[PDB]
Amino acid sequence: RKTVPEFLAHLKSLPISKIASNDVLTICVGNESADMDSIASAITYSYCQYIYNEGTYSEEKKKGSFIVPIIDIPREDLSLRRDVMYVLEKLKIKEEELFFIEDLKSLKQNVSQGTELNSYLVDNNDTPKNLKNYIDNVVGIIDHHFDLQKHLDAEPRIVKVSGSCSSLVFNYWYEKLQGDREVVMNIAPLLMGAILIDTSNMRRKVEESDKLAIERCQAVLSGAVNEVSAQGLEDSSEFYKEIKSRKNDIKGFSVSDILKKDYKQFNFQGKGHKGLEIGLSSIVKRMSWLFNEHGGEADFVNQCRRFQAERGLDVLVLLTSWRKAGDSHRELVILGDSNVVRELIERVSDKLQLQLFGGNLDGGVAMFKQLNVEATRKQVVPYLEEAYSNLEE
Ligand SMILES: [Mg+2]
Repeated sequence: RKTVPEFLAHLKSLPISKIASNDVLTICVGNESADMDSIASAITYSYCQYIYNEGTYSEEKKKGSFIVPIIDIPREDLSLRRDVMYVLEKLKIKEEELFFIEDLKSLKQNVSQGTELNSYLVDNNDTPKNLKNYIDNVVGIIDHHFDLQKHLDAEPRIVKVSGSCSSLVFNYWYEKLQGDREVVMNIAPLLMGAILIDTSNMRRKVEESDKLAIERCQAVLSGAVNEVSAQGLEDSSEFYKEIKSRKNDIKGFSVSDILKKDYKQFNFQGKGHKGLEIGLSSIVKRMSWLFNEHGGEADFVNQCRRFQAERGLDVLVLLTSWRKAGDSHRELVILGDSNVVRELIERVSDKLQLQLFGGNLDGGVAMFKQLNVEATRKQVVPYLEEAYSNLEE
């Protein structure tokens, strides 16, 4: 049985007609942000399906084509996720063994012309917008984000609370594989990379799914022992510190890089039939740090406006978060048409406890301390959707 890198290399070595079956090519893709969770989840789903299909858990229930895991960014952008690069290096997964947007385009182009391209979704529950023209059918979903209630016939269809999607993927496959210890060993570093970064080392956003996934990994990684030592948890701590420091490291990146490396885009519907195109960048350093590293406030804001225009956005929002002295802090910066941004912010400012520190809503660029440190992009987006629905048009 192949390890994860061996499986990926094997996929790369095959003709596309041996990956597709009866003129269906099946993939598994995460979300447009391509974070640790999206990448770990997609690779894990694809790998577990492969092991399941060739083994004896799937005796008298046959079938089962290969699933190509896709990371939904240009290959070159992987390097902006220094945490992910570290986890892959540790499992000896080479970038040339992975499949990015370019690879998915090559597959679509080189497959026979009547082949359907179907997708499992992990770490999202509707198809990333940029892939809507490539994916014919959604066949299955496992996710932990707000349920959009689409593709209700998907199999599986798991959209449940979880610190990490990777926990849900792992647990689903663990049951189907009857706890196969070799599989657990082979995926645990990648899985733990996602779970630990998502839960800040099992201290935040922890759900029953995460606790169970961690318990299963510990049981395998410890093996038969008389006494459980502190070593396993110490090793998880050192691993977490390595990944966290790297996620927190955006030194040397351009403003464009920083804005695009953890980014999501939406079209909100309002009272007008025209929607609001809005992008949200999640960033790991405070605005003052960003300004100092990028030629000062004015230079930085100009680069933001450039990014906005390039992505065709009515509104660009930056959400920063950091920790110092055991205290969490957040900021929210918004750029867009003065009319719309003032109305949006005025409608969410109480809930997010926003305090202006820069700019002016009448000017279309404004910067706020966000004293509601619990609200992440996952909450900010619904708050802004609700605000936008109340605007006159
Ligand atoms: Mg996730």
